[PDB]
Amino acid sequence: NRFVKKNGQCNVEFTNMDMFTTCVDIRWRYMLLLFSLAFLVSWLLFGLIFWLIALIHGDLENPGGDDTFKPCVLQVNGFVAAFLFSIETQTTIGYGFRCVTEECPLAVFMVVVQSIVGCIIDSFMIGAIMAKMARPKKRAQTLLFSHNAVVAMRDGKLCLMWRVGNLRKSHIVEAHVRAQLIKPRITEEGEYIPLDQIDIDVGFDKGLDRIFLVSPITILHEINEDSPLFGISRQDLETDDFEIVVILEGMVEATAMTTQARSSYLASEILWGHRFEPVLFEEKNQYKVDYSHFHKTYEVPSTPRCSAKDLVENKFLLSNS
Amino acid sequence: NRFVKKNGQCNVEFTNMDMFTTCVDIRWRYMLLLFSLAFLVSWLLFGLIFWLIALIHGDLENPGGDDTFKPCVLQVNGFVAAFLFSIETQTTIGYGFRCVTEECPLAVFMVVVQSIVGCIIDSFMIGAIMAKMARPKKRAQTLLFSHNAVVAMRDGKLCLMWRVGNLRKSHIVEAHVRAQLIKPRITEEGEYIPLDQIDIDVGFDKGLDRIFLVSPITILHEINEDSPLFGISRQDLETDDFEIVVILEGMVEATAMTTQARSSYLASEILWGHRFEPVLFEEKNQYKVDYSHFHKTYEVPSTPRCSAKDLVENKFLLSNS
Amino acid sequence: NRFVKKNGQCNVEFTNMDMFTTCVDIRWRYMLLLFSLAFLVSWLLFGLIFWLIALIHGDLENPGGDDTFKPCVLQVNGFVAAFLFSIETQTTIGYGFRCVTEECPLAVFMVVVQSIVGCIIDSFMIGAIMAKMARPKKRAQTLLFSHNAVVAMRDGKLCLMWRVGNLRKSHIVEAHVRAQLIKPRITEEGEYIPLDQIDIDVGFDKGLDRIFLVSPITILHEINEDSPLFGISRQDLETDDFEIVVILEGMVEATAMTTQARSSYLASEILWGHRFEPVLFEEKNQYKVDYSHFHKTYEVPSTPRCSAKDLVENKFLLSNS
Amino acid sequence: NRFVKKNGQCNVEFTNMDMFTTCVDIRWRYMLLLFSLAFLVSWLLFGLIFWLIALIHGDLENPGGDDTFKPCVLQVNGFVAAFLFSIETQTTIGYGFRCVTEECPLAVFMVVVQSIVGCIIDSFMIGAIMAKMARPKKRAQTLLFSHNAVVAMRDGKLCLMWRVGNLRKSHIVEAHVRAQLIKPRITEEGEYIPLDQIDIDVGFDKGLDRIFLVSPITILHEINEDSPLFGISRQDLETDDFEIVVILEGMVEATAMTTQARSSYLASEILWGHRFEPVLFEEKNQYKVDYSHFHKTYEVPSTPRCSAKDLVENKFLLSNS
Ligand SMILES: [K+]
Ligand SMILES: [K+]
Ligand SMILES: [K+]
Ligand SMILES: [K+]
Ligand SMILES: [K+]
Repeated sequence: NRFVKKNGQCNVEFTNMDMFTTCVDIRWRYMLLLFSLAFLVSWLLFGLIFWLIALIHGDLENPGGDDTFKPCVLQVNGFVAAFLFSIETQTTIGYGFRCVTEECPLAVFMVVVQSIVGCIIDSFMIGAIMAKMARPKKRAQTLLFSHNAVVAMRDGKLCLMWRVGNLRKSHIVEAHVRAQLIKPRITEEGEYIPLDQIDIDVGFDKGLDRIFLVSPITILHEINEDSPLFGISRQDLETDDFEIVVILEGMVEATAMTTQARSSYLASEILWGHRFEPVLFEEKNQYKVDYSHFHKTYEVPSTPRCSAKDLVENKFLLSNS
Repeated sequence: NRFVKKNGQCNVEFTNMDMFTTCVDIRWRYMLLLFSLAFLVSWLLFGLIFWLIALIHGDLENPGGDDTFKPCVLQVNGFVAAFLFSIETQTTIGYGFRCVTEECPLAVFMVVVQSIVGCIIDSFMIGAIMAKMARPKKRAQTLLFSHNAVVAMRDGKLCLMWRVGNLRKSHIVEAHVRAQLIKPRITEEGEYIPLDQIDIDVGFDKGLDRIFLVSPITILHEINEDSPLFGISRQDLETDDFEIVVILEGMVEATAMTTQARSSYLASEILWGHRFEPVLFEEKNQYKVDYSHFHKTYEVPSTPRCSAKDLVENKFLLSNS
Repeated sequence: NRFVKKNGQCNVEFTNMDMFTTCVDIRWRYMLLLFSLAFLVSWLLFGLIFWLIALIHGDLENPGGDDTFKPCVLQVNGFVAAFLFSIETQTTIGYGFRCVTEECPLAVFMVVVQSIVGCIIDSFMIGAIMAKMARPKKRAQTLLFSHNAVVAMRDGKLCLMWRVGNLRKSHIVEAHVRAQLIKPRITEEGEYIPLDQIDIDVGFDKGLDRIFLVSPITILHEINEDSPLFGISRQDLETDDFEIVVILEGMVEATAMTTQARSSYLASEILWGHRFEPVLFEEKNQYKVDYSHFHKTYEVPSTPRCSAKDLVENKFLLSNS
Repeated sequence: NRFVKKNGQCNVEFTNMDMFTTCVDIRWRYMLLLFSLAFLVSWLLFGLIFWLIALIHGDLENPGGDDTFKPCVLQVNGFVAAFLFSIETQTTIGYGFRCVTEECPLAVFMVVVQSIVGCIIDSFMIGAIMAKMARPKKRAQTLLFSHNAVVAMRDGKLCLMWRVGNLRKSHIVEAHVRAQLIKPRITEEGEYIPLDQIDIDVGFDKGLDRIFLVSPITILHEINEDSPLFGISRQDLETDDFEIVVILEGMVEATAMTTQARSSYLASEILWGHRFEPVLFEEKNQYKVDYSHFHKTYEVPSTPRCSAKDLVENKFLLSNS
């Protein structure tokens, strides 16, 4: 049956799966004690200003008032009272017991200022709880690489192969693969390149490195005359000091951000003479992906143990002589 | 007249169209009962703390006060009264009947704490109603694929064709197409590739797969020596077990996100010997797109019923012998 | 001197320049009357509920209370009073004159519900004033195309040319150009392609279509054997029914979004035998771009009036015979 | 050991490192005095409306009320009192001393209007402190270019080289390089191209310009027959008027935005006959990058002082004659 329904839907089911720009991530909760501190500080500073005004205006001795004396802010009889009035103005609770009167222009202007400072102070709380909220970093790896690489024979050509799989049902827009052999080398003119990176060809010049990754796929690398692996047999493999790196970039629909899945294979991790265990089976009227066979291989004794470079050289005599 | 005005505007009119990172989409409205619950819980817990303080401080028996006794919070005569005071502090309504006094440092600090917890609690409500708001998933498909593929003859070459159309007036930035024949196959060395994906060439090596999709366009695939369709005649078509997948990626101006429109054609869905009904007509001084002829085809009996592989082989004798 | 300082800075100065997913752009201000209406409605509905409770509980006749009778909400003596209490609870002003008492569990729960509905109602106001704010559509065109195309002779090759310029000092990341001749044509097998789009080659196979657009640049299109313009002389130009479209895609640093600048040239708009007036002059120790010469051309009478197809055919005899 | 752990983690340690759309960036803090002004203005205008109502309704002479006279808003005895009531309604503090009564439908409707205007006014404060917060411009350069370019001999080919390094541990998704020689030139038909940009080949046609930039990398440019540097010897270098520009675009994981790192090299800045000092050393069981040797070169006297064009011409005689 269908692999892709007439509307894009993919017919597969997965199974058996296991300045202050640094403020955005200013911390985990050191930001919450930072804000709760921003409050306390402005609440105290203003509680102090109002207490100073109540001190000098002579209110502390006639907090309620007379027909002759009107306080700046009613009921500010001390600092705990001044502190509370301050809090009540900013939080905008304003219980009302402590209340500004129209007596001191200073107190009025102080209430006007604490209202703006207060509105600004928490318009930022929503801006920080916005950065540190709408922008994490531990995006769970949705892409998966086989544990080992395999060199076997496909369609008469000797290739290095490795698997890639989408752990999610979500797609990867404009996805492509890359590989490269990393080993230290000395140039002709005698020069030391510590860790030289050499491209491993997986299809770039024909666009074949562009993949449509629904169910897991096996990535191929034909080992030919132009390969940094051309002259490597199975024995050479259990001795060499090289490492192959594998990348899979693309646009991940889920995290909706351009991704770069990576992984590696040391010569000691690539299994020669093997093949991957299928993972896609058709359960009739729908396909399934037994994600348990993902890293599973299996011997193929009919696989040449010599290098691709020699495999070809020999072919000539048995065609020539 | 003009197809593209001197300022980009396109001269066409369309007609007849039919951790908690999972919190972002934590639900539909199970989040609203989640918040309305976050409230109720903090309102009750604090109402309890204040009621405990009013219990131990001996206020429940003298809620208003004397010249000798001052409660921690005036008018907390019970738990419903304690509950209300709690609510009033956080919501910041503070009617004022229930009011903190400057007596118990504990009660003062409790009001200071409930104000911060409260401000934090709803700074997050705006952060969640922000994720689940500024990031959906049912983005309406703006791209459209013809219902069937067609194999006919254009400019002396035999090609597989299919249509694509932009359902919106909005453009698709950097848009390109891809196709690929999906069928199971056994390799030379005898190996089972369940669902092998084989690229169908639509112009990648010349950049011709890059499209400027205003009015619908017909995508062509010349069936040549290098095609996975090279040896398929019309009869073979009513028997084969293959499926062709079609992708159209690009940057959609509307959803302003990289898209991947898909679709499929089973051998049984591609109409041999046909051609698409035009959809673009010039109503003089402006072009129109009768989107009703989108999936409409029409027979072309002068179309070869043999495969492209044979069509070419024959050409030699009638040129040779 | 330097065109690009050692740190990226570019040494040029410009002168003489002239479901409800549709809710995001739900309107201009029909959204503000939408919210101010959302308020009024919930304020009235609740004012009604509280007035109903005050009606049935018998408060309307004893709004203040006795030592024997306690209202649900003090001072609700009518509907205007009930309306106000409702408003005061949601806005969270709570002047205090109208105040909930701990008498009716219904009234308490009604205040609890109006507080949550109210907090939700305006957490959305910030979410809508967020969509319709952080996502417009009239992004001012920052890219500019010359008014006319020009066909002249450069380095011995006959080319079609047109200008492109960045109206801003900001750069265009990964910018590339494209052109294509749009004209209706009938295929060999006699088929009508209304508006056929034919790629005009500007350097894709060598990557030369990739541009680093600081000061304006002249885009070239060598008219060769492979051009849809190969057989067009100056006379043919004052008769043909073709139109050339020009695109310039890339990532615009300013609008930080993938862009697609467009434009067009009808045969009647491309000036044969011309050349663009320079726009870049070095005012010593800094470069300037007189953006007034942008669309200015100038005759070059030594320019062949015949087509590129003929220009080449002739070259043979005067090299041959 | 490993350069890339089996899960993507990279085994390297760095050391020794030194309309109103313009409102988004409407300013630094001229926006805060803009808002604090938006407040003051609406607070004053409404304080005026309420004072006008209290004037005409005759309240200023009976602010508290009688059993015969009920004010529109209790306690508005002047403009400072009217001003305060206004502030208290919008901020939603509502101390309660100044309170609306159900007498004047006008005053009620005025409180209803100031509540909506007020809620709108600061829903925007969160929208502006959102633009100017979640979108800066001084993104710290994370990419680094060597101070000088070097022309030396690698693997028998004469190349122009320069270094690039990631100043962060974070990766660069889909990263590629570009270079181009910028010099003024006069065309064959005699035409003045002020500052002509000529591509310097760094591997585009094989995809070798695509880099996986972990530890710093040396970018190569083989100077061959096709190079705009083919005919330049060391002497010519201390005379020429050319400048080479270098770009490194890619997707930077940190700023999560498409980047374009730039830099330049005047003929006088490219050191002939040199080589870069290594920067990658293996401290056993982990690699290190001594970022202090980044711009450090060193003479290689065995380096040809003649141009690549001549170096090749000579090779013929000593192979020929
Ligand atoms: K309040
Ligand atoms: K109050
Ligand atoms: K190519
Ligand atoms: K309030
Ligand atoms: K209040």
